[PDB]
Amino acid sequence: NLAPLPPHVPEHLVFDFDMYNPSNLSAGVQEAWAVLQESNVPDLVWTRCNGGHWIATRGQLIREAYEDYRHFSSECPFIPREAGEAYDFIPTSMDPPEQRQFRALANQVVGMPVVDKLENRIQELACSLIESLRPQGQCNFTEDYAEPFPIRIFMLLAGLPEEDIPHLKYLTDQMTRPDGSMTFAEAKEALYDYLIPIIEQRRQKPGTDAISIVANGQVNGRPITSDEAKRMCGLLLVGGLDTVVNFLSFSMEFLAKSPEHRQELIERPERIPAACEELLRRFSLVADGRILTSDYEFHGVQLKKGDQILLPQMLSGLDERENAAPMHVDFSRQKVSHTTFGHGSHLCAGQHLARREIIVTLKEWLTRIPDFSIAPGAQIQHKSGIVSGVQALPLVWDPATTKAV
Ligand code: HEM
Ligand SMILES: CC1(C)[C@@H]2CC[C@@]1(C)C(=O)C2
Ligand SMILES: [K+]
Repeated sequence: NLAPLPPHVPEHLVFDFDMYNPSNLSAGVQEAWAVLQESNVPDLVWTRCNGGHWIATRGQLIREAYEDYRHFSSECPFIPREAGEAYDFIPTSMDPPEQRQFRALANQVVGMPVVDKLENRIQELACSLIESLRPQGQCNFTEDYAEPFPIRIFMLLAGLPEEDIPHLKYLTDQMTRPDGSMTFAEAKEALYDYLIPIIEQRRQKPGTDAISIVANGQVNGRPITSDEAKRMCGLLLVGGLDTVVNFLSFSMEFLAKSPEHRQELIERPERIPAACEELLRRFSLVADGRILTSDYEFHGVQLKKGDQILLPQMLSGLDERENAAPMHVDFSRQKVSHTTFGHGSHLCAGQHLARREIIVTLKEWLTRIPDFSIAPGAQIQHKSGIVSGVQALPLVWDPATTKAV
């Protein structure tokens, strides 16, 4: 379904990419998005899919647009417009200077100091999960580890009951990769309906959990409001439930298929943090955007006030102008350039948590299950959206070749 071309959009800039179902998805979702970087596609294009919006395809343009909040506002950051309009999460729906007091609170709850405190718990949950799985010689990685590991950590941090995960996880996914069963707004309001009473409970009798801390936070010489607390906690949930979860699967699918890269990390565990960064570049997975606050000419293209522009975080590290042989995974890549965690004032507040979760997974998995592969003949299917994902990841291994810790 192609929305008719706006008058200011030249025909030669039309490239009808569908971010929710790209044509070459079978090849892998990063491969599919990478068609935007083939020689036939201009650096900045208009797609008529999903209501009609711009797409920047190059690292340099993506970075520039993310720095320039004056022209490119976060107020409406999702495609389609209906989602972007309904999107009211804090701090990401705000531009500076208003954004700044809230970002600092968010940093306080999921930032590095909190990760440092959680190190042992992170280690423990990973080891316990992996030790439980090891004697099986098989798992569906997405549901047996990729989901429970970072989600149980977040749920613990947020002080929310684990029994609520299936319901909460379902709703989160409707905001990033919708079933078609709910609109973005329904899912958001459902999440909000869950949060509202808890936030009230924790303003009256605060705890030490992340939600108590947000709800009782100080921003700008005043306490956060109940509704502001609600909008920040909703975003923290989504970050906790639908980011690392998907990334781990892209990484493990790759490792399962490439024993040499596994052996590299097994024999040289000191290369794991470097590997994690390269994996973050190659299997980048997030794409949101901004909305034009005024008419603006950007790299020779006129944008009209109210135009939406998708600025795919995924695309920067896959840009050959940024990394030679971008689809090639090289753990000793001299300069790993990417914007997987974003760019400008909205750069991911949870990046340290993500990195810790990844590096711990890489270390403890390869230690206990050094040798594994994708199940015989099984076809790996990726899913595309605001955050991309892996639908299923069946793995098999000989437990004899596995090592108990
Ligand atoms: C590999 C994992 C992750 C990736 C790739 C990722 C990606 C991103 C990106 C691209 C942005 C900026 C979006 C924009 O500019 O519109 C962002 C922001 C944010 N992320 Fe992450 N994220 C990850 C993990 C997490 C985790 C685990 C949390 C923990 C709750 C989290 C919490 C947040 C928050 C609160 C923001 C908003 C910061 C602001 O608006 O100032 N993220 N993330
Ligand atoms: C784009 C994101 C990855 C970032 C954290 C969750 C997410 C979906 C957002 O709405 C902000
Ligand atoms: K909005």
